[PDB]
Amino acid sequence: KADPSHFELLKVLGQGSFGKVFLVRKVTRPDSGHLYAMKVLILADVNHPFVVKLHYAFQTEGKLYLILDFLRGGDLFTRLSKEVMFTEEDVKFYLAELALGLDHLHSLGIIYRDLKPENILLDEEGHIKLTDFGLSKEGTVEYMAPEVVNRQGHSHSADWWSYGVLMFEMLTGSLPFQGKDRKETMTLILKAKLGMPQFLSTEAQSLLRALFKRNPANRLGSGPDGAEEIKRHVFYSTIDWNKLYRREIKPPFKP
Ligand SMILES: Nc1ncnc2c1ncn2[C@@H]1O[C@H](COP(=O)(O)OP(=O)(O)CP(=O)(O)O)[C@@H](O)[C@H]1O
Ligand SMILES: [Mg+2]
Repeated sequence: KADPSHFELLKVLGQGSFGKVFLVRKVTRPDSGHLYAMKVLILADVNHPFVVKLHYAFQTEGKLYLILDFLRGGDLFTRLSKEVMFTEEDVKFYLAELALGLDHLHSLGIIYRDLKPENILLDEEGHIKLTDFGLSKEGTVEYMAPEVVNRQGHSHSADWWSYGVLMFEMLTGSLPFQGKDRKETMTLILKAKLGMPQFLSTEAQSLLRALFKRNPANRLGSGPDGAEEIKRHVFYSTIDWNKLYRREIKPPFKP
């Protein structure tokens, strides 16, 4: 049965505001030799095509180990940093898959508080995998929804706002609301004052305005059909969700 000695450390992939992550290799059968991402430290075991998979979970005194998929494709922030902005084609694909994974987490009563390009990883194929979720009861200020800035609540709706921020950042290379310091940024989010860059298609602009509604109740995704509201938006017209789910759609970018 399970034990940290069953995994040899290869490299310290990194560390966040909630632990450290290592690239490990299991030395015990039946998956001996297999590479995994080990995190050392709230529902953590989710099964979905676009949500990172938890393979093992054990507690070594003082800390809890989490063995997850090792995603080789890096993160969206890193790729954004290099490309400075994605084409709408690429954005539509990444956001479509994120929509499915996000809606699924929601069904499980999970709020994706830390939604941002940094937490969206790509596998060797190019399909995304959401990571660092699991919070049911609760960061990067630029991605905070207005009801969250004003501590007026934090529901599934807040995730759709953040989803809109991610779309804007991937399409323009810039954040929609940002000031000189955290305080100015929070104040800018509250006004929900937004200039639409002119190179954005009318479909993209429409989806963005629907997502950036100050009131969580009028924001796209706030029922009745919930997530279906967004999946049925004209921006995703050319998207076949069935095949997307089956990872049938060929990703724009490959690593
Ligand atoms: N399953 C996985 N496969 C490959 N890399 C992973 C991974 N889980 C995390 N990482 C990577 O590990 C390093 C740090 O992850 P980490 O979760 O601590 O911070 P982050 O950059 O993702 C900020 P945050 O703390 O907000 O999540 C990052 O380079 C991240 O891309
Ligand atoms: Mg992460």
